[PDB]
Amino acid sequence: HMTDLLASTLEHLETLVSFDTRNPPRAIAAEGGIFDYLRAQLPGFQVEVIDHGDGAVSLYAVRGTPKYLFNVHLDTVPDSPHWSADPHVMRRTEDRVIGLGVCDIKGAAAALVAAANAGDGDAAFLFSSDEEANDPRCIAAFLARGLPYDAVLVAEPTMSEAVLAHRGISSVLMRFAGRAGDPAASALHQAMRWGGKALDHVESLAHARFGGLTGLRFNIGRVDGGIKANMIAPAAELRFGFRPLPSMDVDGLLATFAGFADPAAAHFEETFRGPSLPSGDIARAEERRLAARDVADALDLPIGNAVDFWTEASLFSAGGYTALVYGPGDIAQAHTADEFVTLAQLQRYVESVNRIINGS
Amino acid sequence: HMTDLLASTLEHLETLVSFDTRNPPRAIAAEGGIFDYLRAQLPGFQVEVIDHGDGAVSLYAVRGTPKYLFNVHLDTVPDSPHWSADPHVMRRTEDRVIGLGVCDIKGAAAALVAAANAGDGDAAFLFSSDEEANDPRCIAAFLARGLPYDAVLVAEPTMSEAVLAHRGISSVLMRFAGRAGDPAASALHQAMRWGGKALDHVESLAHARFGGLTGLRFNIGRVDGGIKANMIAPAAELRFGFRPLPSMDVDGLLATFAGFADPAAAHFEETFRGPSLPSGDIARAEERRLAARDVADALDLPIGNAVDFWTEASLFSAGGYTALVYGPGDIAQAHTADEFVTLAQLQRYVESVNRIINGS
Ligand SMILES: [Co+2]
Ligand SMILES: [Co+2]
Repeated sequence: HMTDLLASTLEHLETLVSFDTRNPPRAIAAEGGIFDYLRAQLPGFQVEVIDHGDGAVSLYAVRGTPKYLFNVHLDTVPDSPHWSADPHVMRRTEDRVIGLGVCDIKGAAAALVAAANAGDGDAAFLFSSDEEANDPRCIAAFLARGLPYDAVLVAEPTMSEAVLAHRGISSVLMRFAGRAGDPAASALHQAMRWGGKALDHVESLAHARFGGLTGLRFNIGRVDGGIKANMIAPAAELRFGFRPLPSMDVDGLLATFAGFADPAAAHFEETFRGPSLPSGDIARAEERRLAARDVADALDLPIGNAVDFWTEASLFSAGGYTALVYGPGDIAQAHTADEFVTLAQLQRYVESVNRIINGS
Repeated sequence: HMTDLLASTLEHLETLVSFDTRNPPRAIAAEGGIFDYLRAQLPGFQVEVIDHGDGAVSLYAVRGTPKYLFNVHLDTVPDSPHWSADPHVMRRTEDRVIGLGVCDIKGAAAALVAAANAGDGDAAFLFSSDEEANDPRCIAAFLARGLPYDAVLVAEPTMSEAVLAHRGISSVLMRFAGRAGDPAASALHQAMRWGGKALDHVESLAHARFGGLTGLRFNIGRVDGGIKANMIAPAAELRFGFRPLPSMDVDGLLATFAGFADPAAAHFEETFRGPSLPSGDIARAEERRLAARDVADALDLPIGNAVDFWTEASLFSAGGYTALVYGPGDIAQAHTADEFVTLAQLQRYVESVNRIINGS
């Protein structure tokens, strides 16, 4: 099954995918490349490209006097391991397309561009390029401009359903150092004791709940230290993260985790922190969530369940905007070899945003 | 202070050190090199060189009808990191010599060769080349010959004191694999829980004692797994070891450690196991220890305290020989950058073995 709108989405997507926007290394320039392309695909829009430096670039486009803002990040995660073909050459099958970023989240960008070219309805787009890694600058810079919008829809794969809430996120780098001057002699033994305490604590929060989400997702994703079995390891590196539910005290959680290290870790560095969606006290979280639900209803979008993954909708929400996450595709395909998004998902999403933008 | 005996020891040591006998890679041949050298430095000895393959070579030399056997391994640990000069070029200061293996344990070999060349007293030497790493073959092969000896003195740095007992040793390689089908999803979380149980168990054995040695020395020397902080790690490698006191049930300990993994570790491989010295039931251990003490007294050697490190004296003892560890130098310098042994230690040791071999 094909439609002109879907055909156009696929054409734009093929081009978008061909642009290397992997982050890291986030070698994205304001001039040339993907942004020069988008500049020529937004008829009737007032367009501005802002270079925030080091690959953090934004394209803000406005046509008419839209009440809603669509934000879509253009960077993708790195490719491989195991891609069966060039990640930057979109492939197509009977029911889906394959390519780096087709699911997260260039598919949404392609659909929005298709809609922009299928009618001249009011619309506002904010294409950023730094969502996938550290040192983000785009959204923070945009928020500082204080531009009014009734709501902001941030694109991420949500199976084309409006998501109103999601967990926050924290990533931490820890380094343990042996104390020759002793049960703390080994950095690995220290890491082991720390880990036990951390996991036990996570278990104690298992009953916390929010919109179907339960407990605290916690993960020790990397441990590296030592040389040989019987040689005492003087150093050990450990990286962990957790995804708080809205209203959880993240500052307190981080300090609690840090305090489990005895002696103190030689290094304890939170490399990234993202707020939950919505964020704040439970009362604020529910009020904000309901405001987002009302917007989804107004735009006739099916409401999906809260998700565990993080998105920048959290930033807009913390900034005072009613915000929701909405995009084609399944998060299951995000950051996977031969990443794909179904034509069905692409069609549903493009028809929806075209309706919002150009529909009667 | 200098003596002809010490001067000769130093000359032989300089040569011995110059031969590369690092293990790994244990690139030691029966022909040429260090063994061809020893063949020409043992006057009056019946000499045999046996190639056991892959760098495991032995030189068995006998002069007269000696009652004691001196075993000295000729391989050394690998060099660096941080050596300030060529590890194979022995350096000398006012009170010590520096070089790979001068302390562990070529210094003893040099002294024994010096003694062999300072008199024609009865003596038996067994120079092996595979003590420092896995896949040993020399001692096992020698034991299979069933050659009688009242006692076997195995060289290791013992500050020139006769050591009568030491811990056994075990090294294990573990691999944890995440169970997607779940609290066991992460291999690192599994390793963390395993480690906690293992350390707790070690603590429960803290009161075990033997000749001044207390508890079970246990060590998780290497942990490596995962990629990023928030990505679930499907695999994790862990290497640990422990050093049992004589009479401890090592088989039981190993199974206990293995059982702490829930689910079972994807891989649990004991890469090396060495018996304690002496070994067996407590009664046997004490009887054997006393027999070794009597030999030390007979040879007028000062008795040192039991040690934590492992030696092949354990193998001879398990084979039915009264055995003790005896050698110049401090274990503190073993396997260190700019490894050294004092002239004082060299002098004391060479004078002692010369006395045993050639003395009235
Ligand atoms: Co995304
Ligand atoms: Co040694």
